[PDB]
Amino acid sequence: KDQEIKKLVDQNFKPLLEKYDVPGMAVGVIQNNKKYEMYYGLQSVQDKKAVNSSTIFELGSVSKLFTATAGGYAKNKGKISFDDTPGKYWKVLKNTPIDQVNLLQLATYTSGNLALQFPDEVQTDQQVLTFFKDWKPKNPIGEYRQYSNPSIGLFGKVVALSMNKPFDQVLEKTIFPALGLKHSYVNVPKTQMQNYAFGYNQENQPIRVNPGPLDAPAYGVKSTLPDMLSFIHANLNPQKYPADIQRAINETHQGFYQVNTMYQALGWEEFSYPATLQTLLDSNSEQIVMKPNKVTAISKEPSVKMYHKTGSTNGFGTYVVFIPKENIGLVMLTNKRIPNEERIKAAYAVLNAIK
Ligand SMILES: *[B]([O])([O])C1=[C][C]=C(C(=O)N([C])[C][C])[C]=[C]1
Ligand SMILES: [Cl-]
Repeated sequence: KDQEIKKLVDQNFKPLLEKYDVPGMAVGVIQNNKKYEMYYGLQSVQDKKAVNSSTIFELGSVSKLFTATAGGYAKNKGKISFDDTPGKYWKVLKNTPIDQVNLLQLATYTSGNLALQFPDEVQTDQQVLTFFKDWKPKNPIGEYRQYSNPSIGLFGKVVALSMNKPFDQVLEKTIFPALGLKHSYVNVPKTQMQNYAFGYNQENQPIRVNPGPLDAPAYGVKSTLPDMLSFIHANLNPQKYPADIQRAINETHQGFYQVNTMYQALGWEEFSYPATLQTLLDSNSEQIVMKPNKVTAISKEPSVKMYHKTGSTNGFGTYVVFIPKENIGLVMLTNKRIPNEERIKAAYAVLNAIK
């Protein structure tokens, strides 16, 4: 029965490579602290290099999980409080309208007036500052969730400002080593560029992520399948890790509000387990992802929970999910975007067949 792990992924994930012309895919599964690694296709079409345990993928919005873990690390260490405001750390924002939104509201996209991306005009560091200086409120603060890169991006910058280090160093020198990650980078070094996969757009043209405003805390992490399986293992068994990172992980497993059947935790999206397939798919619907939605208090606190998160760049797709009481998790990494529903459906079929 331990061999069906390899067989179940070939039935549900492998057909997606041909269906959407995906050059490479890496699917990992952890069950009872045992890791399974399945690699498909090529990380580089022109180089005919196959996807392996060293292939580096762009995590996209799954990077937000590491930003949330970084915030939980600073909160437990006393460097921040979720009730603090960004002006306390970014001094030029003090008394500005954005200084009325606390850090927890920035991390959970409830500022009331922040869209999915920065405007196209916002590029340089000065233009990022001018954006949050001129920021005016719209919806009542804390009442409307709108999935936003600027929101959690500012949250990550404040976390970095409270740790007296730039954000990329916070992850690479503190968070990643605390999680046991060996090849996770905000900036991929030259000695690892041969492992950095090419992404592929809808025309199957090789591409990689471009520099952008607050790109690192919003979508700037690149990682490998063994590292992401270690990150899942850390989320499944935080009590096995040192106290500083363990309490950081626990900070990301607490829902703060609901939107229909989705509980918004720190970075992670939380659901009552067992969850229906449509519940997980609804989290990635256009209504939940692109539009504002009024939030409600957590009424039913689920005793048995599950967590997932989709992430995408222009040429990469990502999906991670784990179930603590089943001690099972899955990671999908692809060097071409496939519909979010397809990633969730395939992982839903794999997890339910392994009890
Ligand atoms: B994500 O939720 O994986 C995500 C969506 C969009 C962006 C973005 O702003 N850009 C420009 C990259 C496509 C990042 C992450
Ligand atoms: Cl300042």
